[PDB]
Amino acid sequence: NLETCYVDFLELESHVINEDYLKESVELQKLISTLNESKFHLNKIGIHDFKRIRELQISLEDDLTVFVGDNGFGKSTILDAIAIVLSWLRSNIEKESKPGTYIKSHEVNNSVDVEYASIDANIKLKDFNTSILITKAKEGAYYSRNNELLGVKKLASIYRLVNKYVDNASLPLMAYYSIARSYIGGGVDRVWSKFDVYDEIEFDRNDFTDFFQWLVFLHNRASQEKLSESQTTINALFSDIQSLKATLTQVIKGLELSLKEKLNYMKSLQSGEHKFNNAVSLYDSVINTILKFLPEFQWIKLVYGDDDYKIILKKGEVELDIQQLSQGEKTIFTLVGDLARRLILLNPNLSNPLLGYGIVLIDEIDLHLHPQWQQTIIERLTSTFPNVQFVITTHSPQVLSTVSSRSVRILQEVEVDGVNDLIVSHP
Amino acid sequence: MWSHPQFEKINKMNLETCYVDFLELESHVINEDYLKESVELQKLISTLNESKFHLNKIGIHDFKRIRELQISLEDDLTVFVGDNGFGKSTILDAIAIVLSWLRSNIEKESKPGTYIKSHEVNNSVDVEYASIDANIKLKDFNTSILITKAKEGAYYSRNNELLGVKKLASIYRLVNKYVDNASLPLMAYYSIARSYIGGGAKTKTVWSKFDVYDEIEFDRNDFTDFFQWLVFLHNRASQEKLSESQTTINALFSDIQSLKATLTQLSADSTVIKGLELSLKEKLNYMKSLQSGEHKFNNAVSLYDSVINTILKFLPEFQWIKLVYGDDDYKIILKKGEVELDIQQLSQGEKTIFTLVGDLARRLILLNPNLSNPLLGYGIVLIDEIDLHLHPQWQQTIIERLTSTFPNVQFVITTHSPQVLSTVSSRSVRILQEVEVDGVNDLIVSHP
Amino acid sequence: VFLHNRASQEKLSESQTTINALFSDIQSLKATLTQLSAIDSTVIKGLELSLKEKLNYMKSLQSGEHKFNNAVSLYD
Ligand SMILES: Nc1ncnc2c1ncn2[C@@H]1O[C@H](COP(=O)(O)OP(=O)(O)OP(=O)(O)O)[C@@H](O)[C@H]1O
Ligand SMILES: Nc1ncnc2c1ncn2[C@@H]1O[C@H](COP(=O)(O)OP(=O)(O)OP(=O)(O)O)[C@@H](O)[C@H]1O
Repeated sequence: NLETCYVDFLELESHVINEDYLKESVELQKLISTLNESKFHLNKIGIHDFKRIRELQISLEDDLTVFVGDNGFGKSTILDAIAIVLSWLRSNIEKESKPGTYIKSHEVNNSVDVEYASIDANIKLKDFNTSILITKAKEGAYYSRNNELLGVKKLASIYRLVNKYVDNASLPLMAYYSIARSYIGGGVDRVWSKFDVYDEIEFDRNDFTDFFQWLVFLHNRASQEKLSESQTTINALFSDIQSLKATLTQVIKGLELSLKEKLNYMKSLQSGEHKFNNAVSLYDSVINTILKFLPEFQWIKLVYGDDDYKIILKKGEVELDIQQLSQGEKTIFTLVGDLARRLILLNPNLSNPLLGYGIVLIDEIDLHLHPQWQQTIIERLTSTFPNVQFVITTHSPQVLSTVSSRSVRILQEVEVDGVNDLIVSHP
Repeated sequence: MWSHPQFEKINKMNLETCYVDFLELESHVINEDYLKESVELQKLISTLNESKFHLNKIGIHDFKRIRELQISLEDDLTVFVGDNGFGKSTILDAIAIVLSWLRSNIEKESKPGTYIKSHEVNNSVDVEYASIDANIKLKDFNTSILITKAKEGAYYSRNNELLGVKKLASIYRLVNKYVDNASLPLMAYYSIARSYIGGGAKTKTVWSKFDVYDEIEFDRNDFTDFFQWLVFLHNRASQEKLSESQTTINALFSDIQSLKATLTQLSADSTVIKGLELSLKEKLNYMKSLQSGEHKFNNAVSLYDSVINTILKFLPEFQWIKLVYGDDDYKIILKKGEVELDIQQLSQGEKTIFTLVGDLARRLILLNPNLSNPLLGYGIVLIDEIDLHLHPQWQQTIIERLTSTFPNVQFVITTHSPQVLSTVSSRSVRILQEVEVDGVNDLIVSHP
Repeated sequence: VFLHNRASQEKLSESQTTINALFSDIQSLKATLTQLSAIDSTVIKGLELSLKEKLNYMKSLQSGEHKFNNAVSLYD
C-alpha cells in the first residue's frame, strides 16, 4: 500500500544518514513504482448551500463526464467548486502551508434560512483515499467552523518527498480553461523551470506570450542539435562569460546576471543529454499535434527575418501570418498549444510526454465552432490525451449527439415541498 | 456645398434642388425671423423627414480573402450564413469602414475617418491595391463612396472620392442649424468583443446627442455610461413625482373617497353630494387640462417605464427591476422566482441580452428627442454572431422580437447555427460558398 | 547641489591633469563599449549616454581653458 511504502521510506531515511544509502534503498524505488502506477482520479464531490445549489452529491467517471443544461442551471458553479477544491491541493504542494482561495461572501445562498456554505471532495489514488472539506459562514454569523486540511497535506507531503530525491519525477497537471480564453488569449494582438509551469502558474489562463518564447528556445535548441558544428559549445560559452567579465573589468547587476546566464548556458552545453526525445523530436511532435486539429492547413514554420521570428502557415496556395487567422482557428491553436506546453514541461522523463496524468476543466466547448467541427472535437481530444480526466459543460445538441449514454448528466429543476431544487439524472 | 445661381434645368422635386433653392435664398435675406418661416425650409423639412435611410448595395475588390464580389442588401433584414473562414466578419468591417466617414463629416467637416490597414490587403503576388465602394439611397437621392489603398512598395497613386458624403452631411448640418431638436440617423456596430464588455472619474452632468457619435463601435466605457445615464433618468422621474402633481393627487382622491364612503354608508337638500360631485368634476377637469407634453406625467415617468418594460420583454422569467439606493451607493435589484438577485450575480447569457438591449434603447432615446415614441427612429445596426451564450430555446425567438421592437431599423446579421435559419424568410437569406472558377478559388453568394 | 560641487573643483584649483584623467576614463569607456558591441541594449545605451556626458564635460573643461564665469560667482 501507499502508506506502507511511505512508512518504509521514512524508516529507511531515518536509519540511513548517508544520502547514497537512501538513494539506493529499495523502499524509495518501490514507492516511485507505486506512484507511477497510480492514476489521478476524483471519485466524488458534495456541495452544500453554494450559490443556487442547496444540497448535492456528484460522482464523476474516470475518463470523461459532460454536463448538459440550459441557461441558469448551475453548470458554471460546479466547475468553480472543483477549482476551489483543487486550489488548496496546488497551494499545499507548491510550498509549506500556502493559503488558498476562499469562498467569497456573495457565494452563499441568498435564502434567509441558510447560515453557511460547505464544499466536500474526495480524491482516490488507485487504492489510497483522501478527502477535504472547505467551509465559510455567512456574514454576521457566529459559530464559525474551521476547514480541515490534514488529508490534502498528507497528499502533498508524499509528492514533495518523492520529488526531493528524484529530479525527473512527474507531477499531476491541474488546469482550468474558463471563458476568458476567448478575449485575447485566443487572439494574438497583445532557462525555464518546470516548477513555474505547474506550481507558480494559476489554473486560470490569461496570456500565451510565453508560449512564443518557449517555442523559440525549443527551435533554437533543435537547430543547434541538428546542424551540430557546435564543437566545444560549453567551452565557447565559458569563453563568452570570460569575455563579459573582462569587459566588466575594463547596469552592473544586469551584467552579473548575464554572466550567470552565460555560465548556465555553458553548464547546459557541457551536460548534453541528447536523449531520444531530443529537441527536434519534440518540435516535430508539437507541430504535428497542432496540425492534427487543423486539416485545412499544410505546414507551419518559424521564419526569422528583421531580427525577429514570425509564424508562417500555408493554406491552399496563400501563406498567412499568425494575426491573419480567423477566430475559430485562433481558439483551437491557443488551447491545444497550451495543453501540450504543460505536458512537455511537467513530464521530462517519459519517452512519450503526451501520456501524463491530470484533470482538465473546460467551459463552453462549443464557442465559435461550426457543427462539422463540433461533431468530432470530443473524440479528437480523447484520442490525443488518453490518460487525462476531462470535465466539460455544453448545451449544443450537436455535441450531445456523439456522446455515450453513461457519460452524460442532465440537470433539472423540480419543485419539492414548495421549494425549487436542482436534480441530476442519467438517461 | 455651393450657393450657385440656381440653374433652371427642368421641373423636379429632388431633395438636392430644394437644398440649392434654400441656399440661394439665404444669400440675400438677412433677417433670421423671415428665414425661419420661409416655405423653402418647410419643403426641405418635409422631404428630409419622409425619406427613409437604408443602404443599397456594396462591392468588394481584393480585400482580405474576398477577390471580387457584389452584394445587394434588403431594406429591413438580411442574414449571412457560412462556416468558419468564409469572410462573414469581413463584410461587416467593410460596412463599418464605409460608415465611419459619414460619421466623421457630421461632427465637423473635412475630418478624416478610418483608412485601410496595411496587412488587410490581399496577399497574392499580382494584386496592387484594394477598393471598397457603396451606395446610399434616400428614397430618390443616390450617393456613392469609394475607399482604396495601394499595396506597400508600389509607386502608383490612388485617391478617394468623398464628394457624396460631404454633400449629404452638409444637409444634415444645415437642417440641424435651424431646427431646435432635429433628429439624426443611428449607426452602431456590435463586434465579437462585446462578450466581456458586459462580462467584465469626473462626474458627468451634461448629456448631448453628439456623445454617442464619438465612436462607431461598442466597447468598455459605454457600459459604464449606461449606468450613469439610468440613474439620471430615475431622479428626473422622482422630481416630477413630487410638487404640484402631488397636490392633485391629494385633492382628487380624498374627494372621490368622500363620495364613495357616503354611497357605501347610505346614511339615513340631498346633503352636499351634488356639490361634492361638482367639485370632483372641476378638479378632474383642471387635472386633465394641466397635462402637458405626452400628457402622462410629461415624458419622464413614461420614458423610464418604457425602458424597463423593453428590457423585461426579453427576459420573461423576471418580475420587476428596481433601483435601490444603498447607503454607500446605488444598486439595481432584479427578482427571479421568489429570489432577489443582483446584476453581478446574473448568468453570462442574461448579461449579454441586458447590455445589448440597454445600449440600443439608450442610443435611440438620445438621438430622437422630438418623437413621441423614440423607438421608431431610422438607422442601421450591424450584429455579429447572434448565437453567443444562448440556448436553442431562445435562439428561435430572438429575431422576431428584435424586428418587432424596432421596426424602422435596418439589420445586418451573421449567424452560425441552423436553429436561427428555421425562422427566416427565403427573401432575406444569403449563403456564402466557395467555388474554384478558371483555376482560381473565389467566393459566391447564392439565394435560397 | 551640482553647482556647489562644480564650484568646489574651482576652489581646489585643480590643474589640467584632471582633464587628462577624465580623457583616460572616456577612452576606457569607449574600449568597453567596443567590447560590448562584439559577442544588453540597455547597457549599451547607458554607456553611450555616459560617454556623451563625459564628452560634454571635456568640452566644458576646454571652455574653462578658454575661460568663463566662475561657478563661485554664480553661487554667490
Ligand atoms: N446567491 C445566490 N442565491 C440564489 N440563486 C443564485 C445565487 N447566485 C446565483 N444564483 C442563480 O444562479 C443562476 C445561474 O447563475 P450562475 O452564475 O450559477 O450560472 P450557471 O447557470 O452556472 O451558468 P451557465 O448558464 O453558463 O451554465 C442565476 O439565474 C441566479 O438566479
Ligand atoms: N491578407 C490576406 N490574404 C489572404 N487571406 C486572408 C488575408 N487576411 C485574411 N485572410 C483570410 O481571412 C479568413 C478569415 O476571414 P474572416 O475572419 O472574415 O472569416 P470568418 O471565420 O467567417 O469570421 P468570424 O469568425 O470572425 O466571424 C482566413 O481564413 C484567411 O485565409
